[PDB]
Amino acid sequence: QINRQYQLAQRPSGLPGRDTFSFVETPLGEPAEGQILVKNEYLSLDPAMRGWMNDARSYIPPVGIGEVMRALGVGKVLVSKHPGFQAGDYVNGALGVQDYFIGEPKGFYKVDPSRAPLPRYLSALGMTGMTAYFALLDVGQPKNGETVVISGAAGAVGSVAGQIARLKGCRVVGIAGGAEKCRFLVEELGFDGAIDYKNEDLAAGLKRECPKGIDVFFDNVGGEILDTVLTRIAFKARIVLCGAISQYNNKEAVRGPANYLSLLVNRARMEGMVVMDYAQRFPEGLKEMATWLAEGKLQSREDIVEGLETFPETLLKLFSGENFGKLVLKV
Amino acid sequence: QINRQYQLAQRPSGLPGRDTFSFVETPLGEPAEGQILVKNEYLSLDPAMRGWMNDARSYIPPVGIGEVMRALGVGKVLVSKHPGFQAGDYVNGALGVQDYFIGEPKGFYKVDPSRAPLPRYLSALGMTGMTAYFALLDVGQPKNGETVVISGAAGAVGSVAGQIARLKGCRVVGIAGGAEKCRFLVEELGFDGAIDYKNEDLAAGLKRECPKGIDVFFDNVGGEILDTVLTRIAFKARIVLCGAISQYNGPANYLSLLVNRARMEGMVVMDYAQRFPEGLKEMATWLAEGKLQSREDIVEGLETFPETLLKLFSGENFGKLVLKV
Repeated sequence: QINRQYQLAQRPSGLPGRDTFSFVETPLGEPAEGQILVKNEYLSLDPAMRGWMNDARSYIPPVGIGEVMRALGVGKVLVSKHPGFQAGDYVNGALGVQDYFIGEPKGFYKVDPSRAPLPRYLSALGMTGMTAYFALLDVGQPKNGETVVISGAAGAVGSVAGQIARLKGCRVVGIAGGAEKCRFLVEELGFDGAIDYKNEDLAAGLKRECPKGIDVFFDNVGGEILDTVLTRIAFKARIVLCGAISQYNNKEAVRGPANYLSLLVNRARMEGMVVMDYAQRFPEGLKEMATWLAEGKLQSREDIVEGLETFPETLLKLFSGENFGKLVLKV
Repeated sequence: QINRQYQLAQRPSGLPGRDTFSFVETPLGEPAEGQILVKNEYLSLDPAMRGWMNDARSYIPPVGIGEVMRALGVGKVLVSKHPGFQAGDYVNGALGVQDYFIGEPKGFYKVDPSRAPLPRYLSALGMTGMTAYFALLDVGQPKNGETVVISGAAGAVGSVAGQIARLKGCRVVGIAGGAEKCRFLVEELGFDGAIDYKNEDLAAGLKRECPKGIDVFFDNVGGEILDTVLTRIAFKARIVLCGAISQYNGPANYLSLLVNRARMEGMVVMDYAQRFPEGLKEMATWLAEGKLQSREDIVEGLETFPETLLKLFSGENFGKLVLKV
C-alpha cells in the first residue's frame, strides 16, 4: 500500500509557492511497538503552518527539510501497538500532511464521532476552539459588562472567542477584513459590533464601538491592528497573544507595537499562550464547548476542501481572506 | 518673608533649557484652614519630571504653564491647620520647586527622622525605592534561584530592585552604562553580574550572564535593550514595565512572549499608596541591617535647579539626585 506525503522541500521566502513542498509516494510501513497506524481523514489547515515552515526558534521545532509537513488532523486507528488506543478509535493529533500516520501517539486524544461531525474536532472541538476557550477565559479573564475586542475575528479562533465572550456577558467587538465577514460576525454570531479595517478607519471604528475603552484584547493578527488597539485599552486591560497572522508571510522582520507603553499608562497586561499547555484541562473544556454547541449558544463553521493533492493551493487560501470558516482538508 | 519659586515657563522641545523655567519671588503667606505650611528641605529630582513638563496624556496630568514646578520633597511642618499634622512633623509630599509649601497636604505622609536620614525618604524610603519594591515583588514575583535582569540598573529604581532580588535568593544581572557603574553594582551592591551596554554587546553579555535564560526583567529603559532581553526570556517569564527612556519625548521581538508563554505588565507606584507604610517599614529594616544600600547624590541650592536638573538627563548623576533647598 502507498502513503502519499507532502514533504517540506525548501524554506519559503514570503508566500509559500509551488516549489515549497514535494509530493512523494512512500510505501506504507507497519507500526512498531508503542506506535499506532492511523488512516488520516481530515487535516487542519492553520496559519501557524507558515511559522512551522520557517527556520526560527519557536514553541515547536521547525519542520525539517525532507520531513512530512506538520498538520493537526483527525483520523481512524487501523492498528494499535499502544495500550492507550484500539483499532476503530478516532483520534486527534499531529497526523501530518499525508494519507497515513505511523508513530508514537504523543499528544493524541480520542474523539467521539457520534457527538459531533468529525471535522468539528478540528475546529470548535479542536485546537482552534480550545485556543479560544483557554486563551480568553484563563488569560483574558473577561468579566460581565467588560468590552472585549477580537482581532482576526472571522477566523476559526476569533469567531469562537467572540461567542464565548458574548456568553460571559461582555460587549463584543470584532475586527475583520471585508464587509461580508463583518456582517457575518454581527448578524450570525451575535457580535455587538464589527469593524471593517479594510474599508474603514480602525481608530474611528474603535471610538464608535468601544466608548468605555477596551478591557480585553484577543489578538490573532498583531501588526498595526494590535498597535492601534493599544491606544484604546482601559485601565487593567488584558491583552492575550495567540498569534500574528499579519506577520507570517511578511518579508524578513516582525513589526513591533510602538504603543506598547500604553501597558504602563494603563497598568495593563500583555500575555502569550499556547493551547497545548492546557492539555490536562481539555476534557472539561471540550465538555463545556460541546454543551454550548448543543444548546445553540455557540456556532461553528468549517470550510471543507477535498483532496490531499490540493494541499499547496488550498494552503494559500488561508492567506487570501478567502476561506469562510475553519479551513479543513478532507483526505 | 520671601518664598522663591521655579515656575514652568514654557514646555521644552527636547531637553529643558534657559527659558524653560521662571525664577519668581513671592511673599510668604500663612496657611488657611485645612492647610499646612512646610519649610522645604530636600527635593527629589526625577527623570519623570520631563514627562510632567510635556503636554501629552499620561497617568499624571502635565504641570501647567505658570505653575510652580512639580517636585516630591521632604520638609518640616512649621504651621498646621490640619488635624493630620503638627508643627515639628517631617513630611514627604509634592512640595514643589520652592522654599516653602503652603496648601492642602494631599497625598502627604509623615516621615520618621529617627529611622533614616531625611534625603533617604526621597530614595530607597521614597518613590524610587517603593517603585522597585512593589514593581519587583508584586508584578515580577521573583522566586529563589530565578534569574532577574534589571535595566537602568545603576539608577535609583533599578539599584534598589536588584538588591531586593538578591535578598529573595535570585541571580541578579544588571544592565548599566559605563565601567564604574557596573563595577559598583557587582562589588558594592552585590549584583551577581553587570553588563556594560556602552562598552560591550548586550546580547553576548546576556548569553554569558544568563545561561539559564531570564525569568524576570525589570525594565526602566525600554527600546533596544528591552527588545534584546526579549530574545533571552525563559518559559513563564515576567517583564515589569516601570518606564522607558523614549517615554518622555516598539519591540520587534514581542512574540517571544508567545513562544515563552510569558507576561509583560506595566505598573505605577502610586497604585500602591495604601501599602506604602508596610513597604517603607520593611525597606527601613533592610537598610538598618546593611542588607540594602542606598546612594543619594545631594546638590545644594534651590537656585541651581535648572542646571542641576540637566545633570539628570545628562546621565551625570551618581545615585538618586536630591536638591538640598
